[PDB]
Amino acid sequence: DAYTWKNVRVDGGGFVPGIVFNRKEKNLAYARTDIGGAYRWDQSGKRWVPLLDSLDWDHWGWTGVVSLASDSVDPNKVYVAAGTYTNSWDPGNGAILRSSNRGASWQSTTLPFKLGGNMPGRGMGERLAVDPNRNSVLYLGAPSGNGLWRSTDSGMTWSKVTSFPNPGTYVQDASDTSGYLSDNQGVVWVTFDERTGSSGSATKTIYVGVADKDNTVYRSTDAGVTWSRVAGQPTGYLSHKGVLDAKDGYLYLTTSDKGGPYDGEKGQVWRYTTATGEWKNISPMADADTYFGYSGLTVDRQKPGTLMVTGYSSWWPDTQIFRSTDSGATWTRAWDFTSYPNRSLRYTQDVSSVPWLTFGTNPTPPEVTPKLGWMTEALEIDPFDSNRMMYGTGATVYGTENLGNWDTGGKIAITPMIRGLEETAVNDLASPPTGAPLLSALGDIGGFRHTDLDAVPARMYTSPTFTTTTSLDYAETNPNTVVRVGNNDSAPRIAFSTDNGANWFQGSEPSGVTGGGTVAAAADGSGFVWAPEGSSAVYHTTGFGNSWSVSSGIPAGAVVESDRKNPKKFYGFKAGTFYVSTDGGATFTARASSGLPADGPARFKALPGAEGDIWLAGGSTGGAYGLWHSTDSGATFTKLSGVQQADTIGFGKAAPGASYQTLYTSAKIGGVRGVFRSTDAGASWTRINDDAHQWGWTGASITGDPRVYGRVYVATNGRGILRGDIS
Ligand SMILES: OC[C@H]1O[C@@H](O[C@H]2[C@@H](OC[C@H]3O[C@@H](O[C@H]4[C@H](O)[C@@H](O)[C@H](O[C@H]5[C@H](O)[C@@H](O)[C@H](O)O[C@@H]5CO)O[C@@H]4CO[C@H]4OC[C@@H](O)[C@H](O)[C@H]4O[C@@H]4O[C@H](CO)[C@H](O)[C@H](O)[C@H]4O)[C@H](O)[C@@H](O)[C@@H]3O[C@@H]3O[C@H](CO[C@H]4OC[C@@H](O)[C@H](O)[C@H]4O)[C@@H](O)[C@H](O)[C@H]3O)OC[C@@H](O)[C@@H]2O)[C@H](O)[C@@H](O)[C@H]1O
Ligand SMILES: OC[C@H]1O[C@@H](O)[C@H](O)[C@@H](O)[C@@H]1O[C@@H]1O[C@H](CO[C@H]2OC[C@@H](O)[C@H](O)[C@H]2O)[C@@H](O[C@@H]2O[C@H](CO[C@H]3OC[C@@H](O)[C@H](O)[C@H]3O)[C@@H](O[C@@H]3O[C@H](CO[C@H]4OC[C@@H](O)[C@H](O)[C@H]4O)[C@@H](O)[C@H](O)[C@H]3O)[C@H](O)[C@H]2O)[C@H](O)[C@H]1O
Ligand SMILES: [Cl-]
Ligand SMILES: [Cl-]
Ligand SMILES: [Cl-]
Repeated sequence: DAYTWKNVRVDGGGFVPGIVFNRKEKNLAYARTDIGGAYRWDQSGKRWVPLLDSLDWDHWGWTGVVSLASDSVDPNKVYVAAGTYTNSWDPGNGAILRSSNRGASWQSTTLPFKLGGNMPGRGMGERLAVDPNRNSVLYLGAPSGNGLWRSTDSGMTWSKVTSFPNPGTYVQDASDTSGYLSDNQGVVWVTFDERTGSSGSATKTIYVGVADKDNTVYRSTDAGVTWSRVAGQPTGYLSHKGVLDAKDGYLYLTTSDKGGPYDGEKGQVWRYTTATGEWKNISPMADADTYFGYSGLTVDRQKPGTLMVTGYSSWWPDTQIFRSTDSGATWTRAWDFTSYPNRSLRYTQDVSSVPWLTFGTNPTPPEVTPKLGWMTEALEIDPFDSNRMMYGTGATVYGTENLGNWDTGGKIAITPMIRGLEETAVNDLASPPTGAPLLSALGDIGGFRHTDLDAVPARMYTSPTFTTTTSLDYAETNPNTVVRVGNNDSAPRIAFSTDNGANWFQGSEPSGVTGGGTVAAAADGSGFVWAPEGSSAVYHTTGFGNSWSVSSGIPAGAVVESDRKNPKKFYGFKAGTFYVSTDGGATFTARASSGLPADGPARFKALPGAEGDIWLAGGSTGGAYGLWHSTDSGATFTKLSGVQQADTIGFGKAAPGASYQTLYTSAKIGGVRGVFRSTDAGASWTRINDDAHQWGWTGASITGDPRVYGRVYVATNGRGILRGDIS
């Protein structure tokens, strides 16, 4: 069987830090994400096309894209700087990935240091740049003290620019012992002045942005041999972007007192006249009235004099977008306070195509839902259409096709431009045997009852809303009964449904909960077992969580699951020990542990229709790793000898003429990392994905479909919910 892969339709759901239009070819554009690769625009379908799905389990870190560059001399060429963390969370050095067919296939060169696609500062840029006159020359701004790097053979080999004098100084929080907030944000954008080269000869003037409040912009005038700070530059702020209007000879800088993308409490906008050296402060608001940093910097290539910026970190009442048609001499805004706190709008916004973007809230005026945006580091005017612009938020990409209405005193029309760009971190998936085909547990946007896998759901889970759902379950014998738990600053962190997840209601909470953990539903829907994060025990309830008691004999934070057939049977796993209860979760006892994985994560599930039939996947290179099977309710497990490592396990409808339900697993088998299917209860396996469809780390969740043979739902970490079917 050949397989066809598509997303379950959600559209967006995470941060898009950068958008890039090609300057040579109309309608050529890309987007970069921090954990989910990169995308090419499809103008015909008004949708985004993922380009980095080939990156495998062992190269998951390359799915973080800190910068992207699209060659103006040869628009077939595109380059990405790949790598996710510079601390111990990402074991792999970063890389430059190069393609000569607009992202259809890639080659890599590994750098001798790590890159920061999901680090602080990731909305500054673009820090990877191609010479617009001799396009075999590239530059890369590097983090952590590594400075400025260069290639002169179209990105195949890289070496340090030793003559660059300042590797950056800025650190968000030096005290963070995890290394996440404590890295030097380094060299953050690179911009050529294309007027200073000619075809085949290196561009002589190069501007470089540095995360150093005392020296945020450097220049070379001799094609990168020597460097100097730009004289008279403003100090006290970090330049998130540097953009050059070459027709008028203006270099623009949007600066902030923080690195972003979340923080930023002051900032400025400056204009540097390249011919004379003059600096002008063109900030849209007075400093006393500024409570955010600036970024979102873009010039209209077809109408020099026109530019826009954002107050990227304005959290209330909304983000702010600013526009000038006179090179920063005067500005107008997407909205204005009239009689404080009431507001005037210069735009309308229609999210009927992605209805869940209201987040189910009812905010107090002057706030509205959906918001104009937030975290708007990326804002771009189409170089070939003055009436189109796109910008990124923490949840979506918004755009307009009548931007000129702004200049004639009308209102611009904003809509999501996000279809195909699937960014969610998926924690858990369920495909019950009746009702909707899928229920999702997602970071940041909660999750959905998917009534139609090919349509965006109307609304995330509400009443209560969860920031993130960590685990969900349903009653095997009545899938109208559903439970979920998740993360929230305050109670409630558990919710139930009696109508298959269409409408919810909260429960009460046991002691000390700080987050979702895992949850399990009795097979008949009569009660539940909750292993929350933070709390000092596991708890069980009869009915909908009105009264909780401690589950004795199982440790806090175990993974909990329910038997599918015996309502009184529940299971737990933690740290190499399997736990069983036969009284609804009131008491557990330690059963098997012999040979079960003691180190690393695990996933396990009981089989629909079979009491005591349990499959468990997990472990790590620190100890045992693989797939185990018990048919005696966890008294003994057998390790499957031909599965070298495994991380997830799930089930779907039996094959025609098969004794047993079909198994699906994210695993390593016969030396190959991939997604595998068995129709003979794990005696043999067939790989059902392929080297173009890998999606990095898929260790969170997998399930088949009880009603559709062959179908598999694969959780990803930043590419949404992937759906495979037999072709
Ligand atoms: O994915 C979580 C999952 O990871 C499992 O490990 C996998 C995995 O690990 C990589 C790394 O992931 C971190 O979490 C990421 C998350 O994966 C992303 O989805 C998420 O993205 C955002 C994105 O940033 C937004 O821009 C976008 O809009 O939405 C998405 C989705 O929300 O980011 C988080 C990290 O968040 C921080 O960075 C991004 C910032 O935006 C964000 O503000 C910031 O959050 C702060 O986070 C810190 C975190 O400590 C804190 O909560 C602050 O309060 C908060 O504000 C994990 O954080 C990180 O640990 C993962 O690294 C690996 O950790 C493994 C386990 O380590 C522990 O156990 C072993 C022990 O030795 C260690 O000491 C101990 O820490 C470790 O084994 C592994 O080696 C590390 O790589 O992907 C690769 C795979 O190999 C890993 O197995 C993990 O097992 C599981 O439990 C779960 O956490
Ligand atoms: O009503 C209060 C309101 O007015 C003023 O009083 C106050 O000054 C304002 O701050 C406040 O606005 C609210 O501000 C907070 C930000 O808060 C702090 O930063 C500024 C400081 O002055 C202040 O002291 C701090 O407390 C916003 O919270 C953030 O919310 C967004 C998501 O909310 C948005 O999405 C839902 C929609 O309904 C909202 O309209 C919209 O604003 C979060 O963004 C998401 O974050 C995750 C990653 O998160 C994790 O990492 C960051 C960490 O802060 C967080 O705790 C972790 O969970 C990304 O994956 C998503 O891509 C991204 O969308 C911010 O994390 C969160 O800080 C309030 O939204 C705002 O109302
Ligand atoms: Cl269509
Ligand atoms: Cl119109
Ligand atoms: Cl985990």
